Amino acid sequence: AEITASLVKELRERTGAGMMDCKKALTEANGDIELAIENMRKSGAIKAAKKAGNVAADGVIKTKIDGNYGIILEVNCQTDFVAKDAGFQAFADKVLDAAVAGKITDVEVLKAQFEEERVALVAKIGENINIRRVAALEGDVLGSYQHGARIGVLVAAKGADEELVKHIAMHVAASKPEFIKPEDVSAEVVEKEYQVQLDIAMQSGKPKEIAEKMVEGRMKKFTGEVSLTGQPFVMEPSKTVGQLLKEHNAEVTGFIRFEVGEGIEKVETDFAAEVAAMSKQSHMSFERTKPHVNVGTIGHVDHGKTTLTAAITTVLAKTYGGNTSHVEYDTPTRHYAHVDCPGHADYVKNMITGAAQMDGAILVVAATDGPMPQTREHILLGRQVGVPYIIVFLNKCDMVDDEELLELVEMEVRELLSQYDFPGDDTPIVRGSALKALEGDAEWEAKILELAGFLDSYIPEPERAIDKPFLLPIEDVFSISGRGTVVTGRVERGIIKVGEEVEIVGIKETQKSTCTGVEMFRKLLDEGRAGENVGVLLRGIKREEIERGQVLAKPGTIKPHTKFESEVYILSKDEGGRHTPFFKGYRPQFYFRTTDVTGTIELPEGVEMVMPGDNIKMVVTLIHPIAMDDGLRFAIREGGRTVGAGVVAKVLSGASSRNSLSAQLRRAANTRIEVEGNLALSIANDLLLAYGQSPFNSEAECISFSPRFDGTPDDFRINYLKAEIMSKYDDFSLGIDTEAVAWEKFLAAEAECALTNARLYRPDYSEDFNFSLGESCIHMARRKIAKLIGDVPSVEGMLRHCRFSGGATTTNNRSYGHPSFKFALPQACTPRALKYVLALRASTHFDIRISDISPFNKAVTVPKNSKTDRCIAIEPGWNMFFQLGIGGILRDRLRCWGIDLNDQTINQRRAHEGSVTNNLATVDLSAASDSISLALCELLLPPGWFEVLMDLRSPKGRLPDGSVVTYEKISSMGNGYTFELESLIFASLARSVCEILDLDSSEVTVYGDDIILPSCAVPALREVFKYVGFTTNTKKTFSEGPFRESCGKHYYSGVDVTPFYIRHRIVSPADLILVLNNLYRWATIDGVWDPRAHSVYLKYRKLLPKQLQRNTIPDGYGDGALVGSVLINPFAKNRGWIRYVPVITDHTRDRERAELGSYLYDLFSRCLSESNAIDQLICRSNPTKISRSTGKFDIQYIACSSR
RNA sequence: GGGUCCAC
RNA sequence: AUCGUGGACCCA
Ligand SMILES: Nc1nc2c(ncn2[C@@H]2O[C@H](COP(=O)(O)OP(=O)(O)OP(=O)(O)O)C[C@H]2O)c(=O)[nH]1
Ligand SMILES: [Ca+2]
Ligand SMILES: [Ca+2]
Repeated sequence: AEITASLVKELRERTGAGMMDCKKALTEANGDIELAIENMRKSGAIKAAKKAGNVAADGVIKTKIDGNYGIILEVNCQTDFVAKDAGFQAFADKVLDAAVAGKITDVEVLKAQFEEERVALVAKIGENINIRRVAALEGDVLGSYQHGARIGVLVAAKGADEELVKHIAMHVAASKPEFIKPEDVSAEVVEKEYQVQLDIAMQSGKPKEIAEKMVEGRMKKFTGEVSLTGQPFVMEPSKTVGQLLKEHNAEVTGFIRFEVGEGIEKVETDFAAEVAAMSKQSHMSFERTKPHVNVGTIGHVDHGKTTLTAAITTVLAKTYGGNTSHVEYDTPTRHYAHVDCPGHADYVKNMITGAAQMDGAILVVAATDGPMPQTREHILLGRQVGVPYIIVFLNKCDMVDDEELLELVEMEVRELLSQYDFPGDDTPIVRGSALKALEGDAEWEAKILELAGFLDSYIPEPERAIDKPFLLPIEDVFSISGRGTVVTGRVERGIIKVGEEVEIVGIKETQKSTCTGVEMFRKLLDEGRAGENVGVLLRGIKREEIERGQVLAKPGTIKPHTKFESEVYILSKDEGGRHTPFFKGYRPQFYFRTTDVTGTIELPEGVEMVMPGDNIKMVVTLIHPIAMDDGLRFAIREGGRTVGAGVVAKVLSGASSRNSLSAQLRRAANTRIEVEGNLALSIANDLLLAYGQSPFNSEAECISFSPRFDGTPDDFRINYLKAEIMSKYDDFSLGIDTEAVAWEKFLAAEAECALTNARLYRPDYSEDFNFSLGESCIHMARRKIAKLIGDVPSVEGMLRHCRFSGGATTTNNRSYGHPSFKFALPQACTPRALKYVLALRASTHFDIRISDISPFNKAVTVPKNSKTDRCIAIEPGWNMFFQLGIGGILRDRLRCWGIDLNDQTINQRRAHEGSVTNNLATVDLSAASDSISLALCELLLPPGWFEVLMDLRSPKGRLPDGSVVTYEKISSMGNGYTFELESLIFASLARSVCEILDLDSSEVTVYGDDIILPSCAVPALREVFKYVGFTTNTKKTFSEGPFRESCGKHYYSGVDVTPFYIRHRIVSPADLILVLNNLYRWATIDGVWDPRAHSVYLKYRKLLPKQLQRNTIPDGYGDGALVGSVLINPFAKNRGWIRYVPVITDHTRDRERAELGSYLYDLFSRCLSESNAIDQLICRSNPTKISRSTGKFDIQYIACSSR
C-alpha cells in the first residue's frame, strides 16, 4: 500500500488518469491535490509521445457549412470504439467548430491550436489520436453528405437547390469521382498513359491506327469514369451526373470527399497465430460429446487481452487436457472457441453474417488504469449485439500496491456493467495477471484457472439442437400412391417420432397433421433426429396443400409472420455483392430456409442511402408469411445473387414492368431473320475482308484452309480464326459428306485395338535379348498405378460415387433422361453387372428393378465437324449407375498426381506458358479413348480393378445397321468412366516417360486427352504411344511452335488466339445474337472495339428486329441479348433499386414428373451428401421439375448490374 | 437437375 | 432423335 485510497479517487474522477498514474503521481506530489495534476500534465506530452508510435487508421470525419462556406474534418484515432466515444466526439466537434468560425485550412494551425488539449485525451483514452487533414470549400450553393462517420463530402454548386446538392453529395460519397469533368484530368497522367497503353496493344502486332483508335477509346471511358460528369448518377444510373446537371441548368464549382483512414497503411492483424507467438516463449519455457462454447475477448488494446488469451491457453492445457482466426482451449468439461473483438463494426458484421456469434464475452480491464472512457463502448457493443453474459478479467494487478485500490476499480466496472443492464453486482471479476501466469507463477497461475472456472459455471451450457422442439424445413413434397403425402428435408432441431402430431406452417394458412412414418434411402425408421435428412410421411394432407418454404414443426412451437426488424450486412462489391448503393424503396428477395420471398423495407431514422459493406438495421415486411422467431438468419438476394445477410431481431405485428413491351420483344424473338444464302459464310467473309485477308470463295474452302504458324501474333490470330470459324458449320451443302465417315473411323479404331490386343498378349519375341521403351513404361506405369489406385475400388468409394445422371439410356430416351425417371423405370443391365444391381437391391427397401439383362449398348452418331460426326454409345442405365461410381473414385485418386478433372483452367495456363516458354508441349491423341484396347488396360490396372471394369463395361454394341460389334476397346465414348480412365492411362504413361528420362513426373498434366508434359519428353512419349496401340494426332500436337493449345484455349507466343465457331445455320434472332456476341468477345478488349471487326458487327446487327438491336446486356450474362452497355438499354427496367433487363429464353411447357421416382431420387441424393467469411451455407438444392422444349422463344426479365 | 454457351 | 464429364449464365 501507499497513500489514502480515497485521495487517488478524488484525483482520478477529476483527471481521468489511470489508477497507478494517479497513485505514483500523488506520491511524488506528497499528497498535494492541485499539485499532482500538473506533474501529470507535463507528463501527458511524454505519454502521447510514445503513443504517437502506434498506427491510428480509424477515426471520424466531420462536416460543417456556414451559409455558403463549408469545411471537412478528418480527426482520427486507432479504434472503432474510441471513434464513437463521447470524449473523442467532443474533441473532434470543437476542433471543427473552431476551424469554422476561424476559417482555417492549414492543418498545422489548429493541429497546434489544440496540441495542448490533444494530450489531454491521449492521456485519458490511451490511443494515438491526431488531426490528419483539413480542407474547406466555398461556392454559391453548397451541401454536405455524412455517411455515418466514415465518409463526408462537401459539394459546391452554382444553379442547384437544396435537394440537388444533397443528392450529388451522396453520389460523390458512393462513386469516388476524382475530377469534376473529363477534361479537368491531369493532361499529364493521361499523356503518359496513352504512350504506355499504345504499346501494350501495338506489341500484339496491331497496326498503328488500330491500336491508336483503341487506346483513344479506352481513355475516353477511362476519364469519363473517374469524373463526376461521366458517371451514371447513383440515384438514376440511366443518365449521368453530367446530364443530370444540364437538366437543372446548374453546375458544380467543385467538391471534397474524405474517407477515414484513406491511404493510411492499415496493418493486418492475425489473432490466432498472434497468441501462439506468446505461448511460445513459455511452452518451450474419450469425452467427444462435450459442448462447444464461443467466448469473446474485449477491452483496451494494450490492457493485454492478447496476453490473457495466451495465459489462458497455456495454463488450460498445461493443467487439464490438451470460426475464422480463433484460438481454442479445453476445460475438463467444455470446449472453448475464443475470438478477439477488435472493432465494433467488425463484430456486428460477424454476428449478422453468423461467422461468429458469442455465448459470453470477457471484458479485460487493467487495474493499473481502470475502466477507460471507451470501456463503455465495449460494454455497449456487448449490449447491442446481445451477448448473454459478460465476465470481467481484472488484469495487471501485481502492479497495485494497495488492494484497497483494486476494491476501487472493480467498483467502477460493476457500476458501468449495470449502467447497460448487465448484472453488475453479480458478474464475476477475477483479479489477476496474465504475464506472471505465463511465467508459471503458481499464484497468478491459479487466477487464470479461476476465470476458467467461471466460464464453466457462469456461461450456461448452449442448448443442444436435439433438445429443442421439432422443426424440419420442407424442401419438397411428394404424393405417392399407397403411402400418402411425404416431405423431405434435413431435420433442423429436435426429434420426430412416428405417431406424433405436427403442424405445417409457413406460406399458407397453417395446417396440422400426424407423422405416419420416417424414411431414408437405405432403411425405414421410427424417428428422425436433428441433423438427419429424411422423408416424413403425413396423414390426410393433400400434396398441393404443402409447399417448399413451409416448415414442419411441433405444434404451436413456431408461428407465421410477415413483419419484423433486423440487422443486416450488405455485401461489399469485393465480396460478390452489389456495387451500387440503394435507397428508400429497396425491393430484393429474402431467402429464409429453403425459398425466396419478396419484401419491402423501411430504413432507420435519418438514413437515406445504403452502400455495399454497410451494416444496417431495417424493418422488413414480406409479401407473405414465413415461420420465424428471433435469431432466424437469412440471406438477401437479387435473382440468384446473394447481396446481403441478416438475422431477425424482433418480430412485429404485421397487418415496374411492361405489357405490350415484353410482348413486343417476344414477337421480335419469334421472328425469323431472313436472308439469301449462307448468312454465316457472308459474315465470315466480311470479317476476313475487314482484316485484309482473302475471303473463302466457296463452301469447300471453309473447311480446307491451313494457318501459317508464323507471322506476328496479330496476323496469326485472324489466320487461325479463318482456319477455324467455319470448320464445324453443320449446314454445308456442297459435300456428299456423311456420318459414314464417322463409322469408318469408329471401325478403324476397333481394328487397331484388335492388332494391339493380339500383339500385347504375346510379347515373347524369341528371348530376353531385346528390351524396349514401351514394354518398360508399361511395367513402370503398372507399378505406379497400383500405388495410386488400390488392388480394388473401395466399397466406400463406390458407395459415394454411384448415381444416375443425365440423358438417354438403353431403356430411356432424352425426354426420360432425368434421374427420377431412371429410378421410376426399370433400367437395363449387363450380364456381368447384375450382381451390382442385386447388391444395391439388398441395401434398400425401395424397389430396384431391372428391365432386361442384355450385353448390348446402342452405338449412335453425334455431331462434330463439318466433315465427320462422332460415334457415341448409349449405355444400359444400371451399368451407367456403376460406371460413374468408378469414374468418381478415379477422379479423386488422380488428385494425388496433381491431376484435377474439375478444372480445365489449369491446362489452359500451361498451354499459355508453353507458347511463351517452349518448355511444355501440348499433345493430342487421334481416337483417344476409342484406341485404349482391352490388352493395354489389362496390363496396367490391378486385376481387382480390371475385373470390375469388365463387369461394368458394355461388351457389345448394336449399330444403326442392326450389326453387332464385340468391343476390342476397353470402353466406348459414353461410358461412365471412359473419360477418367483415359486420363489415368495417359498420365501414367507420360509420368513413366518422365521418370525414364529423368524429368519430374509433376510436370505432367492431363485432362482427358489434353496432355501436357515437358517438350523433351515428346519423342519418347510418341514412341511409347505407338507401342501401346495409340496414334498421336501429329496435326494437333505442338512441342516446338510459338503455338500451344489446351482445353479450348489457343495461344501464340502468349497472346490469346482462341477463335470462335459458327456452328449452325443462322435462322432466328437468338442464332444471330450468339454469333455477334461471339464476335464481340473475340474482337473486344475490355469493352473496346477493334475497329476492323466493329464495322462487320454493325452491319449484321441490322438484320435483327429493331427492338432487339438496342436490347443490350453486360458480358457474363449469357446470350439472350446483345452484349453491350446496359445503362443505354431502353428496355432496362429499374425496379426497387434493382435493374431488370429482358433476355430471350427458350420457351418451355410443363410435363408431369414421376412422383415415386423423384422421391427416390431425393432420398438417394441426401444419402450421398452424408457419405461425403462463409455464409453461402444459407441455401439448398432444388425440386425435380420436368419440362419440354417447344421450339419458340420467350422473354425473361433478369437481375442485372452495370459490371 | 433443365435451357444456353464454351470445352475434353 | 442427341452418351459421359467439366466450367460459366440464366432459370429453377
Ligand atoms: N462421352 C464423350 N466423350 C468425349 C466427347 N468429346 C470428347 N470426348 C472425350 O475426350 C477425348 C477427346 O476427344 P477429342 O480429342 O475431341 O477427339 P478424338 O476422339 O481423340 O479424335 P480426334 O482428335 O482425332 O478428333 C476423347 C473422349 O473420351 C464427347 O462429345 N462425348
Ligand atoms: Ca484427340
Ligand atoms: Ca486435345
